[PDB]
Amino acid sequence: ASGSGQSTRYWDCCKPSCAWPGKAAVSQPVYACDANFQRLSDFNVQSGCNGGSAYSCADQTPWAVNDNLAYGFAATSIAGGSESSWCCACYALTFTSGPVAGKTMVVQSTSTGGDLGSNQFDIAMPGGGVGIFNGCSSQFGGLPGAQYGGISSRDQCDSFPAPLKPGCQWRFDWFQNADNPTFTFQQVQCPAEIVARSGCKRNDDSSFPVFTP
Ligand SMILES: OC[C@H]1O[C@@H](O[C@H]2[C@H](O)[C@@H](O)[C@H](O[C@H]3[C@H](O)[C@@H](O)[C@H](O[C@H]4[C@H](O)[C@@H](O)[C@H](O)O[C@@H]4CO)O[C@@H]3CO)O[C@@H]2CO)[C@H](O)[C@@H](O)[C@@H]1O
Ligand SMILES: OC[C@H]1O[C@@H](O[C@H]2[C@H](O)[C@@H](O)[C@H](O[C@H]3[C@H](O)[C@@H](O)[C@@H](O)O[C@@H]3CO)O[C@@H]2CO)[C@H](O)[C@@H](O)[C@@H]1O
Repeated sequence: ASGSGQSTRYWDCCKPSCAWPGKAAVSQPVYACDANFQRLSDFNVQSGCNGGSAYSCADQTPWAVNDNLAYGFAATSIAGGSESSWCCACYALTFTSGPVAGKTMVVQSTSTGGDLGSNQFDIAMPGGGVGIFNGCSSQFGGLPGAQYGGISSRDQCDSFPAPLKPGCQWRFDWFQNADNPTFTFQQVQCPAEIVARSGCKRNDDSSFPVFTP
């Protein structure tokens, strides 16, 4: 996959869609975590957004590799695609608007929910906004922020559970509080560091270009 896309920001604490078995041909699904941010060994645990006990892991958060490059995670709806084709795939995003224009972020798709056909990437960052499901309410009694768009200032990250705080701060620290920047994207082999966090590598990962910074 490649093309143009539209971004948003989110963190709903839910079990990500690609954390289920059978969604794609992968080494293993994305890890889910308990409410205390500990990895679950069972990949079939019901989502904490659906009455269950499996939540998004805190290490599936974005970080700066250097001033021009970040790694992270996204929910994706890729035109022409399906969970079979995107789950656990990585994409090099080159931002084309906002304060981050010209910077690169490599994201692994771990979930979905955007409009079909849209090439929408919902970029994961704690404090980006819980949206329609506040799973964060059931996990730990909720995060600060507007339901959509989340927190407004970096000092609000001081209220976050510790494992989520670095990813909260990244939004203000590398991402320059960019508001829904546009991008172009290219599907790439996943950086080892990203697979280390999610646990999930596609069987077809090597068929894509190596990412070059
Ligand atoms: O089939 C296995 C199992 O499935 C259970 O249902 C799952 C779905 O399989 C799964 O796709 C769904 O995933 C959610 C995810 O948890 C949410 O975080 C995500 O939310 C997205 C939102 O859609 C978008 O606006 C943006 O994309 O990011 C956000 C956060 O605001 O949406 C996806 C897709 O809906 O979760 C379900 C569980 O709740 C069944 O319940 C189970 O019986 C089956 O065995
Ligand atoms: O559904 C995807 C995602 O949405 C996230 O919220 C979005 C809102 O949908 C979006 O309307 C808002 O955009 C506003 C922008 O931030 C403002 O600055 C203003 O100028 O215009 C826009 C009004 O349309 O952006 C937010 C953040 O990306 C949720 O946070 C998330 O949970 C959900 O998954």
